[PDB]
Amino acid sequence: KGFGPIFEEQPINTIYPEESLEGKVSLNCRARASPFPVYKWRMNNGDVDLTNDRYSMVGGNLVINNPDKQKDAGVYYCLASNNYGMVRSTEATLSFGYLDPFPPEERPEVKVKEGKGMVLLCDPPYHFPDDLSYRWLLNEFPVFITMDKRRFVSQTNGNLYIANVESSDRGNYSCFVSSPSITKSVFSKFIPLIPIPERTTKPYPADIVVQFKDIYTMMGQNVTLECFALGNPVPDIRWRKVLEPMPSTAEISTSGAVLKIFNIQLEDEGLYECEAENIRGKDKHQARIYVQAFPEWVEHINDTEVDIGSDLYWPCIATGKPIPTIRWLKNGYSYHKGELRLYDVTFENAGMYQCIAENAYGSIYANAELKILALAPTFEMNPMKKKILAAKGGRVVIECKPKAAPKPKFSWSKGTEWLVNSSRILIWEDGSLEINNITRNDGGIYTCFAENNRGKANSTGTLVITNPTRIILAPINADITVGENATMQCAASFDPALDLTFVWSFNGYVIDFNKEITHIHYQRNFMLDANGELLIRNAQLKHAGRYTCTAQTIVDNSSASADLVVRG
Amino acid sequence: KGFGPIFEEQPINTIYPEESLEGKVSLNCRARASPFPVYKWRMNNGDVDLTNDRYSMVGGNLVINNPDKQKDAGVYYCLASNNYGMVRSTEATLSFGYLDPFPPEERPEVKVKEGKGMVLLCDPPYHFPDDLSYRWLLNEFPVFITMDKRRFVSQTNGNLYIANVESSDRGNYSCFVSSPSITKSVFSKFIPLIPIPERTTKPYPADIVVQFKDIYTMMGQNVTLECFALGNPVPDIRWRKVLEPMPSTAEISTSGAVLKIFNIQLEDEGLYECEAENIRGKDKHQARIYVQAFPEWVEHINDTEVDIGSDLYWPCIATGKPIPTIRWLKNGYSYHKGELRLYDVTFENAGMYQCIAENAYGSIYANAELKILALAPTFEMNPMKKKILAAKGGRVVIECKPKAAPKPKFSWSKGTEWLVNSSRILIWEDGSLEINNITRNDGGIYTCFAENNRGKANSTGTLVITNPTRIILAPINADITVGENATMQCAASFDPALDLTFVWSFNGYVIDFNKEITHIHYQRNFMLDANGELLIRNAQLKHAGRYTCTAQTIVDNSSASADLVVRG
Ligand SMILES: *[C@@H]1O[C@H](CO)[C@@H](O[C@@H]2O[C@H](CO)[C@@H](O[C@@H]3O[C@H](CO[C@H]4O[C@H](CO)[C@@H](O)[C@H](O)[C@@H]4O)[C@@H](O)[C@H](O[C@H]4O[C@H](CO)[C@@H](O)[C@H](O)[C@@H]4O)[C@@H]3O)[C@H](O)[C@H]2NC(C)=O)[C@H](O)[C@H]1NC(C)=O
Ligand SMILES: *[C@@H]1O[C@H](CO)[C@@H](O[C@@H]2O[C@H](CO)[C@@H](O[C@@H]3O[C@H](CO[C@H]4O[C@H](CO)[C@@H](O)[C@H](O)[C@@H]4O)[C@@H](O)[C@H](O[C@H]4O[C@H](CO)[C@@H](O)[C@H](O)[C@@H]4O)[C@@H]3O)[C@H](O)[C@H]2NC(C)=O)[C@H](O)[C@H]1NC(C)=O
Ligand SMILES: *[C@@H]1O[C@H](CO)[C@@H](O[C@@H]2O[C@H](CO)[C@@H](O[C@@H]3O[C@H](CO)[C@@H](O)[C@H](O[C@H]4O[C@H](CO)[C@@H](O)[C@H](O)[C@@H]4O)[C@@H]3O)[C@H](O)[C@H]2NC(C)=O)[C@H](O)[C@H]1NC(C)=O
Ligand SMILES: *[C@@H]1O[C@H](CO)[C@@H](O[C@@H]2O[C@H](CO)[C@@H](O[C@@H]3O[C@H](CO)[C@@H](O)[C@H](O[C@H]4O[C@H](CO)[C@@H](O)[C@H](O)[C@@H]4O)[C@@H]3O)[C@H](O)[C@H]2NC(C)=O)[C@H](O)[C@H]1NC(C)=O
Ligand SMILES: *[C@@H]1O[C@H](CO)[C@@H](O[C@@H]2O[C@H](CO)[C@@H](O)[C@H](O)[C@H]2NC(C)=O)[C@H](O)[C@H]1NC(C)=O
Ligand SMILES: *[C@@H]1O[C@H](CO)[C@@H](O[C@@H]2O[C@H](CO)[C@@H](O)[C@H](O)[C@H]2NC(C)=O)[C@H](O)[C@H]1NC(C)=O
Ligand SMILES: *[C@@H]1O[C@H](CO)[C@@H](O[C@@H]2O[C@H](CO)[C@@H](O)[C@H](O)[C@H]2NC(C)=O)[C@H](O)[C@H]1NC(C)=O
Ligand SMILES: *[C@@H]1O[C@H](CO)[C@@H](O)[C@H](O)[C@H]1NC(C)=O
Ligand SMILES: *[C@@H]1O[C@H](CO)[C@@H](O)[C@H](O)[C@H]1NC(C)=O
Ligand SMILES: *[C@@H]1O[C@H](CO)[C@@H](O)[C@H](O)[C@H]1NC(C)=O
Ligand SMILES: *[C@@H]1O[C@H](CO)[C@@H](O)[C@H](O)[C@H]1NC(C)=O
Ligand SMILES: *[C@@H]1O[C@H](CO)[C@@H](O)[C@H](O)[C@H]1NC(C)=O
Repeated sequence: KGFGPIFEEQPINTIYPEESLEGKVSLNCRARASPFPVYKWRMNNGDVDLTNDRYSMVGGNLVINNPDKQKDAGVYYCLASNNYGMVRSTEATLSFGYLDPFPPEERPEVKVKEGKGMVLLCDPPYHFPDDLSYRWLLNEFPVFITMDKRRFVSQTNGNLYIANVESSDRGNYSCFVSSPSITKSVFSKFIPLIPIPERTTKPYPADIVVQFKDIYTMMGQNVTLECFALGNPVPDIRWRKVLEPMPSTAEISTSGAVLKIFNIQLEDEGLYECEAENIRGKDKHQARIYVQAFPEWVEHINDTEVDIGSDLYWPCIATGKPIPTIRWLKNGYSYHKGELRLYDVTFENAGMYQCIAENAYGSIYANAELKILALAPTFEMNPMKKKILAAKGGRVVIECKPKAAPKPKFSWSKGTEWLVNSSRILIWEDGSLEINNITRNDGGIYTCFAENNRGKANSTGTLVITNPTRIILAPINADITVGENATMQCAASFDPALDLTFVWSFNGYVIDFNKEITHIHYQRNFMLDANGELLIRNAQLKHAGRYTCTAQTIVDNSSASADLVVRG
Repeated sequence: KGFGPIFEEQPINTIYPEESLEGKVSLNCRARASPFPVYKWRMNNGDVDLTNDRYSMVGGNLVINNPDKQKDAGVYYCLASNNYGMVRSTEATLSFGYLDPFPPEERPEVKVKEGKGMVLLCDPPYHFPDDLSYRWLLNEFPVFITMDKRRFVSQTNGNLYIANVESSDRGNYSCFVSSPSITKSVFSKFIPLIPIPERTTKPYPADIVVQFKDIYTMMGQNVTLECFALGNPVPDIRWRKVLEPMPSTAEISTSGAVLKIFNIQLEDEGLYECEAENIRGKDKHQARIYVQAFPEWVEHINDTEVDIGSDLYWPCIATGKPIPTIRWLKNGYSYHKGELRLYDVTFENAGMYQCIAENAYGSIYANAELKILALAPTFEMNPMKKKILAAKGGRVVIECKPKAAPKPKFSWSKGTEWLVNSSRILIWEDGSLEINNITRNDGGIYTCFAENNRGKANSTGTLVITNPTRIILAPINADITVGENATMQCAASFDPALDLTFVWSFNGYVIDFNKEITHIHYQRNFMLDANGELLIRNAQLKHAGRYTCTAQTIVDNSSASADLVVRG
């Protein structure tokens, strides 16, 4: 009677700000067990030395003081152990956020002809996390650039694209890069932009300068595609899917340069086309969108308890767009490559088992405990039935299923005589006893013996035999016209000790007699101790058919059928 | 805009205690209507005078002062009238509870031989409500007789039956009758009972003296059956069904002399047998239990509004164990004999209609209002579609459904020319227009005119015709082995204004492309403006079959199929 280690908290991927006020980085790991568990940690698939005046432990959590990329960056995972086995936590990656300021060198001036679009390169500084948000400031820091059809800011390159340049756009433009992971924002030095005036602005055809390449995205994620063009007449951008309908969860946005898809499905895979139009010309661009899916469990493993010597199959099934591979760990070490199947299970197999399902994109863990039971045969839970009722000429099966672990051997003895396999007497291996073509000499006391490696068990039962239930008078077929009265006769013989009932069925279907419609034309008039007749009034065409009377008792049932024809 | 009278509160059967403290009896009747209703009352199928001083009116409720059996007891019902018709309330019976005290005459003494059962007659006084409860007192009023297997108290006759008489039974016995309806209790004069002692008492066989006759009871009601026998050895009573199982909601009780059935079903109909046993002999008694069911609505009528000249069918359906008869009243007077059906409805038919469903046991009312509408044809709610899309050689139907009462006449005009019934052009009577084998000359502006007895209406619409979508290159049948790559080709021609899609189906079922299983072997590949091919990888036996490519657009769809054979 114990409790294996179960993971409550597992470490997650973490990024530590380089300039954080706190000098400590903590990874969380916590587990439950009946004997208090022991926690261990591993770094880059290698053991981590304890003490050293750097690492510290806080109830299973690993704390590092003044971490340096040259020392701590990498993969950590946690191990929870006890007297019943070990369990491994999900691998967690620890990295450090990096973001330097822009170079303080002055930016050169840029002159642009009015009516000609231009591109401004942000050239962001060095950074470790690539989840950067880009904006642009005008003249002063508090000022920001509004998103229009002429002005576009790429979220990948970080550049600023102006389709049409006018005198109103003149001024100093600076880039602004923010990282939310490290919460650090920096702006570049301002670039003066001067538009040379023109009296006869020249039109330019639409040219797509911001394109979106082939993108692999996961199911359920939010995906954004960018497409932008330049030209003297403000170009219009339209999105469409190739010979297919656009996904329902699609937002073109007001600007028309960004396409957002929420909770992408497997159907959305294919080509997407962005078309830019103006008065002078037009352009088209096609891109590939591939859809993938993280591994998701179908039948995850649960704490299981099995008997000794019994073959065991654990169903571990996961589904993903790329067929995921299945792995099996035992106490934190590789054990199986998929479809774990055990034979002649013993105490050695018991422990903690972990099924991993991993594709090329993600991996999911499932933890469980396998316990082994060793028990002597006992009939306390499912004892033998005191009285069993049987009839002559009918096969009878007596169940003797005890609670035993190693699947013990079964024997049957008729009180003072031992039974063996015979023609009409059969002992199948599940423990029950079969008797065919029964006679009154068969009734008596039967004892079921179960012999096991650990102990033996004996159970007693009594079987009594009664006369079979048969039908003396069967119903006679009849033919009548519409609107006449019909009578169906049924009389049965049974054992007085047993209770007999009569059930009428029409064309293979039992009549319920609980609906008002059936009572109109059908009535049951059971009389005497064995007479069970049926009356039909105001017969109709649909009433004609097969009527079967069944005498039913607790041991067997006997049926006799007849036909009723209705003419007009 | 009017509103007919609708009943909120209806009078119920009432019993008034003869010696009540309050001297007024009130019957409640309430209805709502847009013109405030007028209330009338009827007594014993006859009008009741409003000015009698005894009677008074309180907001539609009828109050009676100092009611007397000879004058006021009987059947009352309420009538709610207005400018739109009359409605009748459910008939309510008003009766007066009656219970006089016992006669003060002394009761003679009764001597009984020990070992012989006896019967004590209550002789209850006159009473109007028959829901009497019987008990018995010994010597003093607070003392009561407990019900045992020897002592039984009938709830119908009210007598006390003693199966075995002993010396302890001597004493004075008085009957006690209570009525819950009037909450009145009275006890009779005491009867002295003296048992003559006997030595070596001889046993007597069991004789059933309390029997239960054939009983008709309604579905869902509570049924009680009484059976009791007498004899020197205290007899045991058992209840059973002849050739069927006893109802689940059956309680035999501790005494064994009363059988209780709760929420009786239609199945409980049949014979019930009571068996009394002792040492000397036994006895059996059979009785018939018949089950009935009150009328219950299936599709009761509701306030309905219909147009003029339209045939009307009123569905009024009720179900009961005895087939209920259906009657139709109009404004409180007989109108129809069942299944009311009206043709060429006019203003005269509008009013208040009452469907009654009554069997031999109960009756159910259903009140409703039938309104008739006369309206000029209008296209405000369902105007003509501004733009209609069609294809060459394809049949097209243009819907012109106005809101008009007498089903007006319809005409169609191509702007300046009137259309008539033709070979390819047919104008059916519902108002829509059908065109077959359409050509480019057919496209244009069509006007639907609706001429009615009351006014006319004109609606305008524009129908544009486009080229049909067909398949230039059809898929080619292919035969391959398992594990091979197959390509199915499909190319279509369509009108550039319309948007075209491609749908692939396998063996008459469209492929969803939303399940991970389909993506394993199927890859849909679309290119250009008309190329839509499909790729099958790692073919299996189950993949072989019929593949159909369907080019689908807003106007029509064109399909082409092919076959794929798999070997190996
Ligand atoms: C034939 O006999 C049966 C059985 O006696 C009657 O049916 C019972 O009627 C009583 C009331 O007359 C019901 O009791 C009520 O139960 C309500 C809750 O119903 C649920 O819970 C009960 C008990 O577990 C279930 O049986 C039932 O199916 C439901 O699941 C309570 O809310 C009621 O309380 C209110 O009314 C009582 C009335 O005395 C007040 O005292 C309370 O203060 C409160 O206002 C009430 O207790 C009972 O549930 C019904 N069924 C059964 C099986 O007992 C038939 O009415 C009766 N028919 C005829 C024609 O005689
Ligand atoms: C221009 O051309 C159009 C198209 O042919 C005509 O529209 C037809 O109008 C006639 C009436 O003049 C319609 O005939 C009637 O149709 C009724 C509805 O039929 C449907 O429902 C029945 C129900 O059983 C179906 O069996 C049937 O297949 C339909 O689905 C019928 O109920 C009518 O039956 C009888 O009614 C009277 C009653 O006395 C008899 O006198 C009749 O002779 C008839 O036996 C009747 O058949 C016809 O249905 C309309 N066409 C279509 C396609 O529905 C226009 O009338 C014609 N002229 C003008 C000016 O528009
Ligand atoms: C956008 O970038 C442009 C870059 O060209 C920038 O233009 C410069 O602005 C400064 C600030 O106004 C200018 O410097 C001034 O020039 C005027 C005209 O010559 C002088 O009168 C000013 O003198 C005052 O300030 C001096 C500061 O030392 C004092 O010493 C003096 O006593 C006066 O108080 C001042 O020198 C500069 O000429 C322009 N142009 C260039 C090429 O630098 C612009 O300001 C930026 N911001 C915008 C446009 O919002
Ligand atoms: C007395 O008679 C009974 C009644 O037959 C007998 O019980 C039988 O035992 C045999 C031996 O195991 C059972 O046969 C097996 O049953 C299991 C469960 O269904 C099957 O999985 C087995 O299939 C394998 O074995 C076959 C060869 O037996 C192979 O050909 C097959 O390809 C499989 O590899 C096998 O069929 C049999 O089912 C029972 N009978 C039952 C359950 O009704 C008993 O052994 C006899 N002797 C005694 C009691 O001393
Ligand atoms: C993708 O965006 C949707 C936006 O709806 C996210 O769904 C939730 O939307 C509600 C809107 O009120 C937000 O309050 C929630 O915070 C959103 N998230 C969740 C988990 O509920 C969705 O989560 C986004 N998915 C990703 C992967 O970013
Ligand atoms: C078929 O039997 C039924 C049931 O008896 C007959 O219906 C009624 O039966 C009662 C029996 O007491 C008679 O009093 C009625 O006169 C019978 N008729 C009706 C209409 O209720 C039924 O009549 C019998 N069949 C025929 C063809 O008469
Ligand atoms: C059928 O075509 C598919 C698609 O071209 C082939 O898939 C290849 O799969 C392997 C393993 O994932 C990739 O490395 C290859 O790149 C895929 N092919 C191409 C062209 O990229 C598949 O092998 C083909 N099978 C047969 C029997 O021809
Ligand atoms: C394990 O328990 C979960 C609890 O919801 C259940 O969904 C799952 O089916 C169980 N495992 C198996 C193999 O049934
Ligand atoms: C059956 O087992 C019980 C133990 O529970 C034992 O007392 C009894 O003697 C056994 N019967 C035999 C061996 O016949
Ligand atoms: C019954 O009444 C009689 C008549 O007065 C009396 O003699 C006798 O004692 C009474 N019995 C009991 C038990 O009080
Ligand atoms: C009639 O109205 C009642 C409610 O008043 C509703 O329960 C019933 O379903 C309605 N039946 C029809 C046919 O509209
Ligand atoms: C349609 O009817 C309206 C009034 O009902 C009228 O003003 C209009 O001129 C009519 N149009 C045609 C085309 O008859």
